[PDB]
Amino acid sequence: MLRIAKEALTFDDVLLVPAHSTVLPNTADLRTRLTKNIALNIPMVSASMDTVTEARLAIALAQEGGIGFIHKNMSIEQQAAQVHQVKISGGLRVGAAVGAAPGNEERVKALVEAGVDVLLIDSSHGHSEGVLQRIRETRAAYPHLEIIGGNVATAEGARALIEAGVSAVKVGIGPGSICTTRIVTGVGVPQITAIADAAGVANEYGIPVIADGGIRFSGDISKAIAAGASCVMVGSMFAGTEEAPGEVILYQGRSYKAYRGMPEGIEGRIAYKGHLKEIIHQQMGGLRSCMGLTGSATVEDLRTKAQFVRISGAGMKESHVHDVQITKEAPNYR
Amino acid sequence: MLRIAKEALTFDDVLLVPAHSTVLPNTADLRTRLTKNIALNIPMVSASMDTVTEARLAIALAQEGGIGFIHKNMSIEQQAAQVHQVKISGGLRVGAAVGAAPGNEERVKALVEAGVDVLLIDSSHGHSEGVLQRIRETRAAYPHLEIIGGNVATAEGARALIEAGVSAVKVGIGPGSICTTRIVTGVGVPQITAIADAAGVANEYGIPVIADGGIRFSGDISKAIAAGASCVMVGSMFAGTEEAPGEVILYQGRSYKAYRGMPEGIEGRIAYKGHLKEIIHQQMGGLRSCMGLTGSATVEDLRTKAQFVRISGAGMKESHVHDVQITKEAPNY
Amino acid sequence: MLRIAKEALTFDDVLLVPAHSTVLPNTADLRTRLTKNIALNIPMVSASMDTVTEARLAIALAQEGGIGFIHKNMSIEQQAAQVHQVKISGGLRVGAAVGAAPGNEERVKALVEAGVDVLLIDSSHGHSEGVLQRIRETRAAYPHLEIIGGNVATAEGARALIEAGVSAVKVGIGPGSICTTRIVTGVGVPQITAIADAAGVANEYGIPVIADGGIRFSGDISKAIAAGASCVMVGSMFAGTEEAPGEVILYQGRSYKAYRGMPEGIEGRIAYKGHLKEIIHQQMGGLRSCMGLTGSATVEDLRTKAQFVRISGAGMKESHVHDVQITKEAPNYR
Amino acid sequence: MLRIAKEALTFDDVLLVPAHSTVLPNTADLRTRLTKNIALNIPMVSASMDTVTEARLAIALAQEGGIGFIHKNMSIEQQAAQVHQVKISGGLRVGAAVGAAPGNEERVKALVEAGVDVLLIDSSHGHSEGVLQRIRETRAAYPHLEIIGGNVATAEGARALIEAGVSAVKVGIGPGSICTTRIVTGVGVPQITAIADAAGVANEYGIPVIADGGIRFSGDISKAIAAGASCVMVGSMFAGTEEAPGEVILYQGRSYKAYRGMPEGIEGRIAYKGHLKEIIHQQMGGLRSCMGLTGSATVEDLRTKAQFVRISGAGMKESHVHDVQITKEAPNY
Ligand SMILES: O=c1[nH]cnc2c1ncn2[C@@H]1O[C@H](COP(=O)(O)O)[C@@H](O)[C@H]1O
Ligand SMILES: O=c1[nH]cnc2c1ncn2[C@@H]1O[C@H](COP(=O)(O)O)[C@@H](O)[C@H]1O
Ligand SMILES: O=c1[nH]cnc2c1ncn2[C@@H]1O[C@H](COP(=O)(O)O)[C@@H](O)[C@H]1O
Ligand SMILES: O=c1[nH]cnc2c1ncn2[C@@H]1O[C@H](COP(=O)(O)O)[C@@H](O)[C@H]1O
Ligand SMILES: [K+]
Ligand SMILES: [K+]
Ligand SMILES: [K+]
Ligand SMILES: [K+]
Repeated sequence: MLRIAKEALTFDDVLLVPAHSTVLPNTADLRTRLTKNIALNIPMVSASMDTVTEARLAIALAQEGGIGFIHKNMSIEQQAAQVHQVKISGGLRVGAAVGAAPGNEERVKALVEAGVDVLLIDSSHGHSEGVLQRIRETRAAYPHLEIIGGNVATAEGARALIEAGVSAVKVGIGPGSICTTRIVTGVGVPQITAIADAAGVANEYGIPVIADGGIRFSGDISKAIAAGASCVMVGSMFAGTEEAPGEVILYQGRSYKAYRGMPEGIEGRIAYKGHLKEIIHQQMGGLRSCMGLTGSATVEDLRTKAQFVRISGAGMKESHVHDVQITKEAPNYR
Repeated sequence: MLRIAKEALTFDDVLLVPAHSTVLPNTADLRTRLTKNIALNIPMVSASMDTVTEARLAIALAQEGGIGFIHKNMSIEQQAAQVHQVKISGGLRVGAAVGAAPGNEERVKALVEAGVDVLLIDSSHGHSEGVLQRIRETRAAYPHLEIIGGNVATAEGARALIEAGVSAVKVGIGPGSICTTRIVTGVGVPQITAIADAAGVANEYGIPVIADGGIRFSGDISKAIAAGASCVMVGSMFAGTEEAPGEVILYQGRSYKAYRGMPEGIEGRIAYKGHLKEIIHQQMGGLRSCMGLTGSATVEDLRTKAQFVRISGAGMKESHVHDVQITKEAPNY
Repeated sequence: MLRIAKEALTFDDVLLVPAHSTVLPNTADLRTRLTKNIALNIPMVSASMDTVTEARLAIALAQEGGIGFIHKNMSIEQQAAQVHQVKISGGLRVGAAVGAAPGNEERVKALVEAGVDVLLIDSSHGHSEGVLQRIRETRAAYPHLEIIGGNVATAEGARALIEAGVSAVKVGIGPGSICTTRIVTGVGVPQITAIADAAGVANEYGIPVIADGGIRFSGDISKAIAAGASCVMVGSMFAGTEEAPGEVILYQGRSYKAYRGMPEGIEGRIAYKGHLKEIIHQQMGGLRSCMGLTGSATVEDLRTKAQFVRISGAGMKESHVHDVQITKEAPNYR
Repeated sequence: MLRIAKEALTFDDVLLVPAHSTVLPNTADLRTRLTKNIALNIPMVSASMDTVTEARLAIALAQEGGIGFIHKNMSIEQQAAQVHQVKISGGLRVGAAVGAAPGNEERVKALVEAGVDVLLIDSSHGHSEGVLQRIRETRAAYPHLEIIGGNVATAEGARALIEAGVSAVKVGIGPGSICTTRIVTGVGVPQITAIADAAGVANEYGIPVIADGGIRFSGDISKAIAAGASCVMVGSMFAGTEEAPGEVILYQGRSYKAYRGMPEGIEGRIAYKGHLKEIIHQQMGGLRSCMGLTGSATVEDLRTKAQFVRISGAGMKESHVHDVQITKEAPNY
């Protein structure tokens, strides 16, 4: 007998159910929490990747209300340099990622000295004991430092991270656009199910959930939040924008930037997205519209009370633009 | 736990079932009702888009048993003129759309005295309080004016419209060919499920339900009605036609005409499909072949008696043309 | 509330379950019944279409053990000519189709005089009273003439046809390769479900079921039979073969023939299939192999006792050839 | 009523679940068992196809912790030689395939005295009486010769093989890359469901189950084991390699090697993928990253403890690379 735990759903398997509303899209409140002690003005944080977030993007993102995470594919000093560099740009908040393996001891130390607002312990498997123990050791050394652990996709995995002492649980095993983990390993959980399962446990402790990977459209943000996420960590959305690392590549007619997986990942190309400020404006414009459609005055309104309906592939095809030859693609329909 | 109401279906997810029939397709009674007090000879109405419905198409559709809704992005005086043109063009019935911004009753006032019959207030969210409020005022300000409210996609949504005072409930959240609302916001319900949910409530009041969007062929029209809609509204299906606004466009051997949605949508190319009279006969022809298959004498029967079956992805490929390479295309395909 | 009757399946939704076997493929018995009083050596009959079955194909098919149906898109005399022409080729059996509308009165008369072995009353809707009454009128005039009615896809539709006096019920509303009925009307039932539902009623009366339309591979034959069909009516399989009407068309590199729908249908092109004899050999070679895999000594063994399993689109993709670039396509994998 | 046993699933229908882990990928114990009395260092064996396994690939796979099965379309004397070559090539274990025609024990006799360890009788129908009979005779004629029987895809099918006297049950009816059996006959069961059904029976006898076909990546290997297979058999994954029979082929900028099935199949092109040693490290690497995710210390745990989740079509697209355009391809992708 096959040991099937359950059925699992991702973003294209569901739609948000429209409801009675006393909220205008321009009156929606996008304020939320990144950690238990850290609040964001917009529910967006950047991925800690060499092709996504350095000091330049982290500033532009923080100016819009989010938080950038400095990747760890550089020297400690350089990483510490960028944090302070971000910190001295109008009192901006900034996170910094580290490895879960021993050796990040003084890297964390310097970042704390560099005045990092939230530490991210990064791993492919947040439910591994080696990762759990690094959180415990890190928590004791800095009793009130905000720390984010991951990644997981299960309730106990979320539960295990919480007693380790995390301030927020990051959800996502496989849904990364440049990720092949689910293919190469055969292990993974469709992101919508991943969020809700972790949301079920994190809610007990009042600990925020970060949905990480898989977001491709602005409507995906609304679904991740409605699944239980406090905010979303994205890469393919910030890959392309001017502020992100890497130069623009003109290829076979159009502009591109490099977007690679930090083999589980790949090295790819992604459409240049101009200035970050417009991207967030476009992205948060869909959420606000969604919050208007579902009567969600706040993010907590959407995160806790919004309803779903399950759809087929035929339903998703109906959701997309269909049976017409597009002549002017919208900037948000890239 | 993830809050899933239920699984929702649309056109390609289902098929209708042939029953014992005493109805020949040509004899079938296609007559139905747009609103509480407005009948139609065919269950087809046109979308209030500036690339679909103005006077000519409205007149054409009305001179075939339907009704058109003149779009609203004009001068207030232009839309009244367009309405009037249809009215003097053979005493045809006509509708027109308005919004709900800080100031719209002026346009509403001008339209009624243009001889307009049914007022449409097409919104991207029919269940919003502002729309619900703007509907109550208009009904209070115009007690005998037939009012169409929408769009909604739930059972509870249609209830509000009806209790707000609408004469008809319009259904559709993100299924339109040009629509990106579901992609941009993540919000929406598959049309057929959306149709059935609103109808189930609206039938008890005796209020007609209108299917707005998602119709690609005449088969969809049949399914939309069988799910509970008293009539359907189309955009792409009527777009591109001669009577539809815009010159013909020549593009790489193929002929087209523009089609723009009213950022919640995009602009694209739709194929040129001759005079509107020719389209309707084919679309009603397929509908007639449906009623003949179902043994449905009138629209009401198909709407209330016809049964569906749920199909799979393979079942939808078996439905379309397969194996063979199309050498001589069919008018409706 | 939406009035959904049930879920319906077609050929690609299922697979036959392999079982214990004491049968070799070359020892499988393909003998079956077309009507209650007519037995076939192979469970195949041709479609009564102008691009499929005239006198030439009907002979070649009958020589292999099947029965051809002369289409009615010709004069009565010409149609009567072809039947006799087929009849005088070694005592071959032959069917002939007619319309359900009044006016086929003497066409049937001549065909009966022409010595047709089985009459087919053809209609898009076998469950229509006008069609039912033509069977009743036809049955009385020729009390023991073998008559086939259709098309239906439901149990009562099969039941209604039976009391009308049919000798066999033909199943299939929409699955035709050149058919667009399900698209244009929105009415139809996936063929696997269509057969079984009709099989449930026809079994009560010992009346054979003819599965009509949708067969694309030899494995589809086995599924139709296992669904409850006594035999299958095919068009796209006999379209292309040398014996079928129409000449060979060389187009953009390869050979073709015309295959059109008798608007509900379309006019198309289909790959030239050489001699019919080889096609049947290839087609009946898959059935025999199937009957070996499922321990089916007879067709009744497969038709009554064979099991199914439901599969996904992922399962069907696994069933096909995958993840390799075919360099030599098999004649039966056209 | 249509006789549907149950819904059956394969690799792309499911995914594995990450559990609490005290297993680093590099520490993971990949050791398993081919048969009742034959162990393997890795759970990989090669298909007995003339475009996959002869002496060189067998030696290579055996010198990496696996075993090869020399195909049978040779002279009886050639296959014995090929077996012997592997045997003297470092005392490696080796298998070989035979049929069941009117006369095969001669080949069977020649193979055993070539030093062969496990006899394979690969059939297109393991549950046929002739195969079941030919298995009983061989076990009677060779009581201590390890016998592999198959292929089957049901629970009741594996029971017969075990009761007939096989040392291992091989599973697979139509899932192979080159296989057209399911298309030609309509008969077959999706591999993962097929794996679980045979295993559920074979585990009670303590008999190993082998997964034969359907493996495209290392992730499939993990799923096949978790469903109950003690090891997997691959054809395309090892085909094309240097040690695999055939010259390299140059075709339109890309390099290949031939791959023919043994009309139940076809012939095609598979990509060139370097020395076999390089393939296995990547395929076992992904498997190691799986066990590390699942917290599985040994193959048995993954085989008996790991849980699955059922995914949809969208869930399978989220798994693969999406959105991004691949600029630098990964070895395992
Ligand atoms: O190599 C890696 N190991 C583990 N996770 C990765 C790696 N590279 C990218 N990711 C994940 O993929 C996400 C980005 O995917 P995207 O937002 O869908 O394009 C990141 O935020 C990480 O969670
Ligand atoms: O730009 C837009 N955004 C979202 N929905 C639209 C837009 N324009 C038209 N619609 C809807 O789509 C319907 C027409 O869709 P169609 O019949 O499938 O082409 C209209 O009647 C409106 O309800
Ligand atoms: O125009 C028609 N009206 C009704 N059924 C048709 C028509 N043309 C073809 N068919 C059906 O389609 C079948 C052939 O489809 P095929 O075997 O799948 O290619 C025929 O045997 C008929 O049952
Ligand atoms: O030509 C054939 N017809 C049917 N099955 C085959 C044929 N050749 C190989 N197989 C099966 O397919 C397996 C290999 O499939 P693969 O690992 O997916 O490429 C073999 O071990 C056999 O079980
Ligand atoms: K849409
Ligand atoms: K069809
Ligand atoms: K296959
Ligand atoms: K992925």
